Amino acid sequence: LVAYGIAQGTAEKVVSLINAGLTVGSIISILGGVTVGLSGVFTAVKAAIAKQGIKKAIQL
Repeated sequence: LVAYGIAQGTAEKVVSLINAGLTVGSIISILGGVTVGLSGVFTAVKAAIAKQGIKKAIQL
């Protein structure tokens, strides 16, 4: 997220929502804006967690 472009502060917060298992659709819903774009990388990040750990997702 951070390395991609997503703010570091908001990243940690967003990651918490990912643990819910909800789809990217639920993510943008909370953003409340034209955030349509990161969804292309958010999907890949999900697998990253199980591949390593939520912590790693942050740097992403």
